[PDB]
Amino acid sequence: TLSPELIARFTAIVGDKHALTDPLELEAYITEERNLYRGHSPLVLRPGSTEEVVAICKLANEARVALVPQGGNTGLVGGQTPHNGEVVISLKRMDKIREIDTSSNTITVEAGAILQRVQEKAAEVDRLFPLSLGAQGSCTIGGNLSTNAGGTAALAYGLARDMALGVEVVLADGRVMNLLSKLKKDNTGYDLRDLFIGAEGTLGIITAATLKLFPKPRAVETAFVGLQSPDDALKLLGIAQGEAAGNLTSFELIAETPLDFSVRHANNRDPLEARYPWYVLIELSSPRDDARAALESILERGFEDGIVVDAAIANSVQQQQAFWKLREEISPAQKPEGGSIKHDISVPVAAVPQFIEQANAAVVALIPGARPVPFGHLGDGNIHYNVSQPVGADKAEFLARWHDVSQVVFEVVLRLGGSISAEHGIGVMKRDELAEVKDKTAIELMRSIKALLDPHGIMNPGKVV
Amino acid sequence: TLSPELIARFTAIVGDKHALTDPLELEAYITEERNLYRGHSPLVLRPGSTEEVVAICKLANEARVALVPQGGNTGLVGGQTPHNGEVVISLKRMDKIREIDTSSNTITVEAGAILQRVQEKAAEVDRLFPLSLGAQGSCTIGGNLSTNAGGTAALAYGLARDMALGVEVVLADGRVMNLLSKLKKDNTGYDLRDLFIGAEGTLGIITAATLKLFPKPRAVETAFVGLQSPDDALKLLGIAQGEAAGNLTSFELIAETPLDFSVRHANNRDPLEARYPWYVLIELSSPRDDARAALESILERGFEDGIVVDAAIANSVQQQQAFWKLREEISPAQKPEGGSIKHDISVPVAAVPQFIEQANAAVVALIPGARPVPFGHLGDGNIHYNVSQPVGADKAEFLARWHDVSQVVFEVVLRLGGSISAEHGIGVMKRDELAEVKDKTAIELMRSIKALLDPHGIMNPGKVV
Ligand SMILES: Cc1cc2nc3c(=O)[nH]c(=O)nc-3n(C[C@H](O)[C@H](O)[C@H](O)COP(=O)(O)OP(=O)(O)OC[C@H]3O[C@@H](n4cnc5c(N)ncnc54)[C@H](O)[C@@H]3O)c2cc1C
Ligand SMILES: Cc1cc2nc3c(=O)[nH]c(=O)nc-3n(C[C@H](O)[C@H](O)[C@H](O)COP(=O)(O)OP(=O)(O)OC[C@H]3O[C@@H](n4cnc5c(N)ncnc54)[C@H](O)[C@@H]3O)c2cc1C
Repeated sequence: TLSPELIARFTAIVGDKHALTDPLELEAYITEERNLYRGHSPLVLRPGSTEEVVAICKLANEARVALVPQGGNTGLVGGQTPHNGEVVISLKRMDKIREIDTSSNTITVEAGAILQRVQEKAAEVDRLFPLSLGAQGSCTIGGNLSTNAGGTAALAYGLARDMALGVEVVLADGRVMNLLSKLKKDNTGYDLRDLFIGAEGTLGIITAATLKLFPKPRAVETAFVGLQSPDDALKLLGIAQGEAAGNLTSFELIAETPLDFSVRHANNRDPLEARYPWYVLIELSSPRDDARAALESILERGFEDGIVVDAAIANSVQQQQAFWKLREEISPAQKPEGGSIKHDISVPVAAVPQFIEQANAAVVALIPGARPVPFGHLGDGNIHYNVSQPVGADKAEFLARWHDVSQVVFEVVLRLGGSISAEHGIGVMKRDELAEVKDKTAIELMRSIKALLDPHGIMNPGKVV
Repeated sequence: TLSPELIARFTAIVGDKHALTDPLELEAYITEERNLYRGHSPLVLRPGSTEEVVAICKLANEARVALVPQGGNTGLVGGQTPHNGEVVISLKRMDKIREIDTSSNTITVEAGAILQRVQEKAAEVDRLFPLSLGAQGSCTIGGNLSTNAGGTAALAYGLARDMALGVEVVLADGRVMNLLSKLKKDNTGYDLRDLFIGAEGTLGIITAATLKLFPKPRAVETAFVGLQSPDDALKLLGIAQGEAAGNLTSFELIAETPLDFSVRHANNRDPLEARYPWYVLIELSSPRDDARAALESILERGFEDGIVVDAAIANSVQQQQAFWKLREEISPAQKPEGGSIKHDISVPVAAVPQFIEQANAAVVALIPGARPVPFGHLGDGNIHYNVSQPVGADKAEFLARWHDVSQVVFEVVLRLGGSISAEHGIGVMKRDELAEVKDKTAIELMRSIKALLDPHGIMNPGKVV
């Protein structure tokens, strides 16, 4: 394990109050929210500056001590978990918002800033930080950038990658690469920024970043739509895109089952008079007061084309929140319904109906009575493809089929040109599957860059590659 | 020079009709239209497939023959020019449009596809390819991605980088990295795509790419605005951004002098009743017919705030084209007015007024009577900062001060946090200056990545780093 000498020296760098070794305090860092993996660590460091992160890395690199960068600890692939006596480097104390430029429309923040607080400050100066996500209350900017987080609004605003203008990164050997910048155009050499975004802390530690700010929309309009098939929803998407372009900030495809779960278990209101096999939750966000006219125009063309069967446009803020509460509570609504085998994948937008149809048939053939629970962002091709246990089956016995379900789901994903990890990343969970599916040259380069940036293998080893 | 043996072997790969060695034929590849540099080469190859590009690279790598990738040959920093007997690898024959997916909104094209033809193909299927430059008719996709080209509408659509979904690249050692993808979400390993975008052919040869398609706007409105200062133009931008958001497709800042040249030397109509020291050419694009109301609302806030002095909204297509012709012809209208020291830089949007003010003063201090000709994309901070000679001065004596003007211009850029190369890139011209201004660690990594991807130094050597 880690020697007293090294513990003492790391402790001195950050101050003993910010150097945890007591198992009761370590408990919050060695495990995560979903209880997927349970790791072990002899030390958690909570540095308060890049200077301290540098001191930490130089020592770790010299003593061959493995480090695991961690932000909000909401990652779902064991990327931020110390599985093998590694020292955790939490960035929660580096949470300062350094500068907000409303003319350049930028915001500079430390890695540990909580996504929700950045959104709040953006809002306080009549601006929007559009990266909206599920774990907003506790996930951090450093985490968002390292995993390349993306949300429901991705179709309009892009991913974390699209939000970044600059980053400050400390490497394994202690060097600092400061590429903080407020520039929208800058073609001065290779793009190193994007290499760390999505790196899951395997190439270095992000200590700060400069992000884009956007205009705050003046009008937001929402609607629930009842349709017969995912294919009809895809035609509606075509209409929405052509009629709203950048103002279309949500287009969610929800199957009857997930909606039914949210209604019966999360105390939510069924939005339409009758039940439909498929639903779409559509939202428009505009700088002018013309969002409702666009929505109505989209719904009109959909009625005319016979793809929309019924629709309910929200008439108040309470009713909008009611619509979203239903969507946001699908996840927890699954728990009382039994075992759930979860997968977050993506395919070309055109291939979403094929994916659903193909996955469903394969999954039900594997486990008769299994209940697919699909819902997602049809506009960026990311579907949460979950399967709930057959009514009355044993939970433990059903969850044991996870891997068998993965094989089947991934074969459909791969034949459709999709991705085995759309948002969450690779970390430790999908490390093996990455080597099997990724382009051979691409994978060789990743290993070569890893070896170059972390020759001694102390920067979050055993993850991604 | 290059041996007959090797010339014969390269010739055999592509076929002798696509292997040029006659000096009259080489002339078009060893020099660019703006006579900045004049190189030399013993051979130009025009391969017709990725397989041939692989064959060329393997042979070049074995024999240690340097290669210079080239597309449209419109780059302005000497990147595509062979300065040392290198073999030119033109991609002009690989110009196939492979697939147009209007549901996924993607388009897969070969590296040699002319930008303008891609724009036209997108239009044929009621879609838009928003990347738009001045060399459109000659520049290729491979060129655009390699230089990370951007243009007038960057503030709304982004740069070439923002257009890219996947790329196919051939490395110096012949390996093919196929990252062609239609996926909008894919967190599967490191982002290698963006490493090559902006690499200027120094890290491999891009042979194909998957790009995004956008909705075709239904309405386009344009106005020419007269203001008293760049600072007032910046306040107007804030108003335009808040009121139009993503529908603001052009916000140009034009000083009186360039507008004066365009009117007097390009036969363009002066768009306003009186003359103003500063002008803004603003354009809005919308999927609905609400563009004119947004523009009129923008200009109304401008008049009320006292920042807009006069404004003319184009009332016909002929009038819109008249406005754009004036702006697009500022570049050639400088020629008859004497020597022109040109710089294409960027600073944070908030700093544009400070940059213009500071650069003008320093340039006039350097060369009394020199006439600054500044114009550009205020929304992304990219100013074409050119200086025309003093009236009556000697053209040669003036152009001899290019370097002196650069020292001064860059000092203003660097103190404001800007870039010495906003669009064109580094290539050979700014290779030494990059090493002086870029972050020290960043430059170390670029050299290590270069050494890793091109160990024998055959991939466009002596450029970028
Ligand atoms: C309820 C819930 C909803 C979620 N919804 C979404 C969603 O909608 N979209 C989505 O993309 N994800 C979602 N996630 C997962 C998402 O990846 C994480 O929530 C988030 O991106 C990680 O942020 P974090 O601060 O928790 O990072 P952590 O969990 O601490 O770390 C995640 C990875 O980033 C690395 N890392 C963290 N900080 C740094 C740093 N500063 N420098 C270098 N590496 C670092 C870690 O080493 C690890 O590899 C959700 C998770 C939960 C529990
Ligand atoms: C009149 C005029 C207006 C211009 N306006 C703009 C503008 O508004 N915005 C802007 O950004 N630029 C502008 N440019 C310059 C711009 O960079 C080029 O026009 C364009 O991006 C290069 O395309 P190309 O096909 O001609 O590439 P080339 O000039 O042939 O090559 C440029 C660089 O890319 C590399 N390269 C080319 N093809 C490949 C390949 N497939 N694989 C790997 N490397 C490759 C070359 O080695 C070289 O380093 C302008 C140029 C002119 C003459």
